[PDB]
Amino acid sequence: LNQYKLQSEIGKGAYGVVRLAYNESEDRHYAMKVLSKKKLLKQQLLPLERVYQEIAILKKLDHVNVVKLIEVLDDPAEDNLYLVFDLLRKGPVMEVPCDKPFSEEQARLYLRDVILGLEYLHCQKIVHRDIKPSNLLLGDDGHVKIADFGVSNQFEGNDAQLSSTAGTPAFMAPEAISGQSFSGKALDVWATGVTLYCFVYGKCPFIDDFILALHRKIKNEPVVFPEEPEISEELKDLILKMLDKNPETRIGVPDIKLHPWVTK
Ligand SMILES: O=C(O)c1ccc(-c2c[nH]c3ncc(-c4ccccc4)cc23)cc1C1CCCC1
Ligand SMILES: [Cl-]
Repeated sequence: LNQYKLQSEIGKGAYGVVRLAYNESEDRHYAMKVLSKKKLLKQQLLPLERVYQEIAILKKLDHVNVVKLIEVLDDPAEDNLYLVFDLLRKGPVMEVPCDKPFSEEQARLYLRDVILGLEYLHCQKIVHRDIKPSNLLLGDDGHVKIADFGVSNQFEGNDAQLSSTAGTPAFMAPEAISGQSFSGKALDVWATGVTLYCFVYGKCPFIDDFILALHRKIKNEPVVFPEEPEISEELKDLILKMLDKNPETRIGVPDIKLHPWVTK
């Protein structure tokens, strides 16, 4: 739309692409997500319907640990739909794999951010469904914000009752990979455990190039802390509680906030 110059591509989420966008008059840069309606059709909730579900979520979001939607340039004549967010120019906090992970204490501060954001979203009746390091954007204030609401869902009552899979394989909980329907909240906690694991190790806890072997490692193998880097027994204990294969016993968000690794 009139007031923005679209510059280079900066990231690519689940749908569309994100481009750096300059407001020439305002002397100010933004993150613009661009969706092509022709491209959407090729990828019972239809596309274009699914986009406006996302937009409905995005408009509610008002938390320091979640991204902020500014406006929607949305001309029915044009093919493109444009979603304008505030820019966090540093981008994702981490891309996995990577050789240099964060210290345990830097990881703790990033987990607090992600938990506070998740709590907000859960309080607001949203589940994210694709929490991973590459969807956590680093602010200039040192805090991460949760991005990419492409597979996220609104729900009623205590929890989202979900049938199908969505988001990234490596961060899907055992119960989601089928038959019976499962907790939204619990799937978000599992992904955040895998995220916490990535923060301190730089690699996922279950790794395989073939998806069937990944599924079995997720469903059956235990979490394995390598000897190096060394982390604390208190952190290991939180990770095992978050990567608990049974969603009934798995630690919920309110008790993660009271875990001694989180608080001290
Ligand atoms: O696809 C999405 O749903 C989506 C929507 C908005 C943003 C965003 C809002 N502010 C932002 N500031 C900065 C950046 C950014 C900067 C540098 C590198 C990558 C991303 C991205 C954003 C990001 C995304 C995804 C793209 C990849 C990361 C998640
Ligand atoms: Cl990995």
